[PDB]
Amino acid sequence: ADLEDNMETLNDNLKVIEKADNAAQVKDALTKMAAAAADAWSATPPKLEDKSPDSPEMHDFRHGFWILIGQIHDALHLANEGKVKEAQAAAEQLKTTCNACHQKYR
Amino acid sequence: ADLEDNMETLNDNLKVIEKADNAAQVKDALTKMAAAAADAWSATPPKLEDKSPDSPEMHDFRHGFWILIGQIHDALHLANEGKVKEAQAAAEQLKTTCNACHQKYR
Ligand code: HEM
Ligand code: HEM
Repeated sequence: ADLEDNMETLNDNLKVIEKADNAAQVKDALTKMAAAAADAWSATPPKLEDKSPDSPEMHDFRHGFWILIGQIHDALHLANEGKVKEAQAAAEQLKTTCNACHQKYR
Repeated sequence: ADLEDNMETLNDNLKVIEKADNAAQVKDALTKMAAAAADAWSATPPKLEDKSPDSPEMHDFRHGFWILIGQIHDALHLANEGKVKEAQAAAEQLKTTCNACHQKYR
């Protein structure tokens, strides 16, 4: 999928997690988030189209997804273990990663 | 996929990395490893079929995959950044995670 589709998937599923009741709902949403972030990892955003794949900006951009995917994975681990509230807390904190990349590159 | 299929994917792609020449080869192999490890995360192995999903053994088993996925992810980052030799060194070291789980549960 393209960047915008992956980002909508990320956003929709974050909302699902916030209001989820059980571990199955949270696990599913984070699983979809992991796939969407992985798909987006390789993408070149509009604001960086004129930059080289090896530019400081693109290294920074890809590093943001590496951070995000690690956070999603750790949240998913908690969901796997039935730790609903704590996974929801992890999902809340990773918004900082969403925000930080948007700040620079959206 | 079942455990055996995911493990074959894990094994075959590790061999690919070992003898890879460029970053594209390593990135592709690690991407496939990530998917296979994620798919195997929820699996109940033959030796643990009589155990509860909340048993100490299944907690230990799932934790091994959490570790492996994080290691694959970190290697994949290196591969994405064109760091071939260093990604290959990362793939070498995670064999310890493969071996440790097999030691107990294979
Ligand atoms: C789970 C965390 C994140 C959420 C919930 C999120 C959400 C969104 C949303 C709702 C949009 C609006 C565009 C659309 O989807 O139609 C967007 C755009 C964008 N996001 Fe994210 N985002 C997240 C993380 C990230 C990260 C980590 C990066 C970079 C490493 C990133 C880079 C971008 C860029 C460059 C755009 C603008 C795309 C365009 O204008 O075509 N996002 N994001
Ligand atoms: C990159 C690391 C790994 C590699 C290369 C690897 C490789 C393999 C291979 C080749 C097999 C034999 C499959 C077959 O042909 O029947 C196997 C089996 C198995 N592995 Fe792994 N493995 C890895 C990681 C892990 C981890 C981390 C765990 C535990 C958390 C694990 C648990 C098992 C189990 C339970 C079996 C037996 C499956 C069955 O009998 O159905 N493996 N592995």
